[PDB]
Amino acid sequence: SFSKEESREFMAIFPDIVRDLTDAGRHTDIPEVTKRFAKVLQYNVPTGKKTRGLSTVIAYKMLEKPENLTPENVRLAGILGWCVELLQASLLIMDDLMDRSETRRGQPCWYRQENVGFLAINDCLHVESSLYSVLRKYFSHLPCYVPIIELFHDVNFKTNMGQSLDALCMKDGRPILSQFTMKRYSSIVKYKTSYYTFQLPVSLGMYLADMYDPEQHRQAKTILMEIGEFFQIQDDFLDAFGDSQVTGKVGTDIKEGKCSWLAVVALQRSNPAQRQIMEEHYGRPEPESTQIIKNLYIELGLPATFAVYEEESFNIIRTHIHQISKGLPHDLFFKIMKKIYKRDA
Amino acid sequence: SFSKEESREFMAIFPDIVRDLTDAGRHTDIPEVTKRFAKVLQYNVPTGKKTRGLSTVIAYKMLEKPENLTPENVRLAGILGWCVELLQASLLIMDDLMDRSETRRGQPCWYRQENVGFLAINDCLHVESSLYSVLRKYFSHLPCYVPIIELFHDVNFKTNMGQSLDALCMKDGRPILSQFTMKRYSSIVKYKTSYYTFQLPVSLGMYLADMYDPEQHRQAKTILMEIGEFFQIQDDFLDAFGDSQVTGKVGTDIKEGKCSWLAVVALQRSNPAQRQIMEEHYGRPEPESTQIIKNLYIELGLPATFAVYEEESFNIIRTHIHQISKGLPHDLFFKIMKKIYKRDA
Ligand SMILES: O=P(O)(O)C(O)(Cn1ccnc1)P(=O)(O)O
Ligand SMILES: O=P(O)(O)C(O)(Cn1ccnc1)P(=O)(O)O
Ligand SMILES: C=C(C)CCOP(=O)(O)OP(=O)(O)O
Ligand SMILES: C=C(C)CCOP(=O)(O)OP(=O)(O)O
Ligand SMILES: [Mg+2]
Ligand SMILES: [Mg+2]
Ligand SMILES: [Mg+2]
Ligand SMILES: [Mg+2]
Ligand SMILES: [Mg+2]
Ligand SMILES: [Mg+2]
Repeated sequence: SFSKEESREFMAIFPDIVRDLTDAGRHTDIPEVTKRFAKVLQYNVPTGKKTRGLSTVIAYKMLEKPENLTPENVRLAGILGWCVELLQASLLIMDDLMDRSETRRGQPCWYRQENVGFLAINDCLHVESSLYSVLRKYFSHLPCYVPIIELFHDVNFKTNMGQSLDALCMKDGRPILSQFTMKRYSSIVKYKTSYYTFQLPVSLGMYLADMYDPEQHRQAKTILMEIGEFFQIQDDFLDAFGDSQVTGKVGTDIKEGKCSWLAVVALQRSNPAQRQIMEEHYGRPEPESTQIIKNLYIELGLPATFAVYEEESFNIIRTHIHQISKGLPHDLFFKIMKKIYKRDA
Repeated sequence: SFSKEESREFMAIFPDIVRDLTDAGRHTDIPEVTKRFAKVLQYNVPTGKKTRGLSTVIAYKMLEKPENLTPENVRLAGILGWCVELLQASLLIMDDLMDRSETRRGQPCWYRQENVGFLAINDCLHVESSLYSVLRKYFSHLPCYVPIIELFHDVNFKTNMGQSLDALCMKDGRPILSQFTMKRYSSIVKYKTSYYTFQLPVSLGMYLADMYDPEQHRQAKTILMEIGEFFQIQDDFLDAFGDSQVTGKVGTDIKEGKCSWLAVVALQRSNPAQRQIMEEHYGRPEPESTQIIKNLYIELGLPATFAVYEEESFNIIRTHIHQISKGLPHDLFFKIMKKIYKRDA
């Protein structure tokens, strides 16, 4: 899975989605806006790695009865995966505005383009609303239609709650370091990342396979939230220690005063002098201050701590998969974990 | 219609909407965020005129069979009206960021308030998503559920297209005055205002009354698009000439270079010297340029021009209402026009 041919099949759907949203004989009185929206979609939607959309297809293929897999049902699963990518695209447009970011996917953040600015808020809302038009076109005659619409709206609401908890790291221009606990961290990640990134693809595949039992969705959730916590911890590590040419994004968490995994572990490990460095220099726009924090992270050994976590967490999650209900395919969870951890074994 | 008793009935539902979204035994691990969202709702949702929500109820009462007007079905119509008010609240949060506005509904705009700022961007999305949670709680077992959610999806998408066309007034910091025609103006207002403000309340009332005839919906739409353009022309007059203590908002259209009705009519009426004033001073950040344009609008007699237009258009719209058939109650459309004609807020 996550093969070159699966990517080919998935990518082939995107031009049809753009046609559905911008050139299907609708809104023929406002071609200026529809032609612009095609450019919004081209810049912002297909420019990532598509792990969430591809995972929606893989989940469906592993949950559906083999006999029921047809080219037509697999294409439906691919359309659902593009609906997840429309949600991702929307969330990153708004996130980059909120985080004052420079680059995304190796190009300027959308809001930084000429004649965009705060119009990016509208483009964010427009890209998310688009997915419900796609759902109506392709799924309106199936039993899974309403549960899928409701899952997208509920996951959006949850993601908004997580984005708000993430944003509340700062008050009056200074970080609330005494509240930067691992408990707070885990709550932020659950809501701002794990539901939409990991739960949504798998629950979509379950619904398209006519699996409505809330206990099956809950058994999946326990594993998927553990994978999501690693995924966001890795993101946080790379914000400070990654190469922006490889990640496609310039880090901002130290300047923005975020309750990142690095900040939480730094506060756990700091002696009183190091805690005073955090108090003085964390969450400041001055470049000296951001470099002083990075130097503290190096002094505290946080890169080795992250490398240990990447190894240990893989093995803990693999053990937990073994304990999932016999009713769910254990190999779906192993495949997701292997892709996220960039391991074949 | 728009009576004290109808207002009391409608406001009585608001505390239950807040409870539904923030205190219904959900998300009990993140009370910081749920308590803050209760404040977001309190500030941003209920302090406007509530004409859209009240119109949803009036439409339902005038479309349903009298024998079916139970406490419970009238309450459902009020809940649908609050869902339109949630959509409105979401749009205004974003709009005030995009328009760089100072006040809304008599208070500083949400994004300007202490420790809000760019958090207002997530709050806008969160308020929008919340209306679908309310629809799910109350409507999910009723035949109107899918038509209602599909209508909200479609109206959202159309509103985003209008907000985009509205924003394309300026390119590289100068207004595209050669393109400020009445044809452009009518297209902008149809999409950014008329669908969500007038079509949505009346179509919701129809759906709750189990009225699905595509031809009845189309005849209501035709008149409601005329009403929406009239209403937006009034809004544009208030931006330049309203009393901000009565309207609750300080105008920005001249500074933001908007294709307002006043700008379109100023370009139609201007001599060559007056056109050069528009070219030089429209859509500038400098207070002195905006005052030059306001003074041009005064000298052109745009207040009296608006007054004559509003009276002429009220009479044309009422002539068109008299021509409505398809079993639609003329008095619903007359009551909407009576409520807005000659408004100062
Ligand atoms: O660090 P963030 O949460 O802002 C991020 O991971 C985006 N995001 C937003 C919600 N969940 C994740 P990115 O580093 O891509 O800017
Ligand atoms: O003039 P706008 O369109 O920005 C406005 O009417 C808001 N709006 C946004 C879309 N439709 C209407 P407001 O004057 O309330 O700021
Ligand atoms: C939740 C996080 C870490 C946001 C970035 O997600 P990805 O790294 O999957 O981004 P794209 O491939 O879509 O660019
Ligand atoms: C579409 C428009 C003109 C936006 C403002 O609507 P209202 O003037 O109805 O504002 P509130 O009563 O909701 O504050
Ligand atoms: Mg970010
Ligand atoms: Mg962020
Ligand atoms: Mg990050
Ligand atoms: Mg505005
Ligand atoms: Mg506006
Ligand atoms: Mg206005």
